Amino acid sequence: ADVLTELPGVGPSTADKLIEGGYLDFMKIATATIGELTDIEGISEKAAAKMIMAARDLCDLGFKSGVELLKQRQSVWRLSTGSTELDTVLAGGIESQSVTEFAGMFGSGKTQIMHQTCVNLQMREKIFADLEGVVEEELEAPKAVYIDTEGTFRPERVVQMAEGAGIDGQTVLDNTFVARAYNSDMQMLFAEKIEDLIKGGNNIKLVIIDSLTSTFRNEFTGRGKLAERQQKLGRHMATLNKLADLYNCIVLVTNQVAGHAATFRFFLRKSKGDKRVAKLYDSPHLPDSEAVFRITEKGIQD
Ligand SMILES: Nc1ncnc2c1ncn2[C@@H]1O[C@H](COP(=O)(O)OP(=O)(O)NP(=O)(O)O)[C@@H](O)[C@H]1O
Ligand SMILES: [Mg+2]
Ligand SMILES: [Mg+2]
Repeated sequence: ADVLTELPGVGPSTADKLIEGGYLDFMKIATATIGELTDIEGISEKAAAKMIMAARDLCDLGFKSGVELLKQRQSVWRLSTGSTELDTVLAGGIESQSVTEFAGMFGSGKTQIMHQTCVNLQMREKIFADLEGVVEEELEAPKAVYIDTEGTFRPERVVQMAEGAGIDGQTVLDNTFVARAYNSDMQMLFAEKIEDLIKGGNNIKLVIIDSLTSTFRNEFTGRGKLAERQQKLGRHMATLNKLADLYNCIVLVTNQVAGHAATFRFFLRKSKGDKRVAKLYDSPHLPDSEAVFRITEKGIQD
């Protein structure tokens, strides 16, 4: 919560050094390590360790039980994919505070789904949030971040899907940030820079990395230095998982295939005609199931 001066032991000066260093929220200080904190101007370990321990207090990061376990879960909001069967398989839609992956072969529809989610994010009938754990002012003016890795982002497809949904295409475009990444370094940097958008008043609620693995697969072709690949990709994933937890946003990624973390995993396959099949083969509380949907001029439906 923006007002760092409330942090016992933290004055206006210290606080200044903080907001600069990237800490503007209590949670980010509470979940920080003495290292990443002392790496700032004049912040000693005693001062670093103390505020850190104090931020945890403010946020009440302790042991929870009984009904309190159900409260933490109500903070997770979901987004509709546009498909009824798909949302039912996700028990609502795509979850915030998690990374969900859509893997599949060429033309299976991974990119189409990413575009649709930017459109649905701008319609509150598409957003399913529990009011007991998500105050609507937190969902106000939601913005998306689309890190394009192959250059497949299509402004016209979003406008078309927006028409199909019954809203203004230009509106979706105004509330969507697109960053073209030409390599793994750029992909990773863009993801670390999302914190800057939020510091700039932008309520980033949807982060898309399309695709998550093509650059890594391009820069580490030799299956000898396959360990350096997993290490770099491993850091990228922790950054993504952390920003989904900290800013209560959903993280969406695509993967082309013919291993890395992610809480929900789907296999997408072409079927007859405009039909498609999405199979959930991995999640912590949902069973493996399949969903049939279509891709059309309107976008994703059924
Ligand atoms: N405007 C549109 N109207 C109807 N169908 C469309 C439209 N745009 C794209 N499609 C369909 O979407 C399919 C391709 O979707 P796409 O999301 O790009 O696949 P993909 O998973 O991203 N594969 P890849 O690009 O190799 O990573 C096409 O082959 C079209 O049939
Ligand atoms: Mg999470
Ligand atoms: Mg694609």
